[PDB]
Amino acid sequence: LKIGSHVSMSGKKMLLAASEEAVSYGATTFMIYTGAPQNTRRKPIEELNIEAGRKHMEQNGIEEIIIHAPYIINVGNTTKPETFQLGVDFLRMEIERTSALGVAKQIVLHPGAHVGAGADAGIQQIIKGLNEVLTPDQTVNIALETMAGKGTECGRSFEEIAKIIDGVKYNEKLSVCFDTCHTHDAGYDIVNNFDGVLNEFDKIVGIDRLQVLHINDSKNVRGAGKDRHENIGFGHIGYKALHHIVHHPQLTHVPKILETPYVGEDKKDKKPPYKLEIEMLKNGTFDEGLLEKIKAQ
Ligand SMILES: [Zn+2]
Ligand SMILES: [Zn+2]
Ligand SMILES: [Zn+2]
Repeated sequence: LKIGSHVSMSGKKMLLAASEEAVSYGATTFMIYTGAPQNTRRKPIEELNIEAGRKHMEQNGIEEIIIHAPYIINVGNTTKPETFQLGVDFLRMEIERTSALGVAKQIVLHPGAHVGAGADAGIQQIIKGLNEVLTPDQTVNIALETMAGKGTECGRSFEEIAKIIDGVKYNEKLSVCFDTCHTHDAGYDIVNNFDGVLNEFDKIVGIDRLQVLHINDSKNVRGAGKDRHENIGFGHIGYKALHHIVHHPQLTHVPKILETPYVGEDKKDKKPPYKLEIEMLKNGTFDEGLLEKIKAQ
């Protein structure tokens, strides 16, 4: 059960900090941004303390980790040539960083937002951006994230993902990241028919491309397109369904990353749920009082 969470690189520990945090949640994998998620803005490869972080991951059994590219990257942009160009450039640097970790195979990327050009146009730009980024001999894939359909996001259906993959010439370097919150919010019934939804994914996109799993419950109903994550089992997806995904027989080798919200109503401040959530999902039974246990620790 390859399972972990979003963690942080603090600097100057950087990578060592990510790995300690993950270890402290009892995590077997984890996910990092290379930098702040909301900007671009990055320390050189030399300052990521990779040797030390890799040493601590060996010692505590972590073999693979995930990278998520910052979410301001929009290679779907058609009106500001420099935003498109900025995304190509950064992805090129990001592949270099990630490569420079030894042991991240994947960079999660929000495909893009068409921001008024409509999906077709946005998707053609993403193909174009990707075709400018990718090399046939790069050693890390880009994992296109399943999007919730919020605002003008492209990647909101499997058909949109597949369309992007078919567009790019080095598509062997493309994977996908299946986020449970997003797919639910985008209207797929992963609650009483995840097996069906997986089959569809396999037909449209192909299950071998499903290389990252984001395990989030959701604050909103199916189809809401709101991308508001919730703690495991306390949302609209619920424990049975999330548990089923986590332990799915076809997904044993794929790393599961919780991106669930920290806990602490409402003037504090503000505790990570990952340790307890992970163990609850291992235990196979819903802990009605998990939120109150998360608050003390
Ligand atoms: Zn994401
Ligand atoms: Zn996600
Ligand atoms: Zn989300």
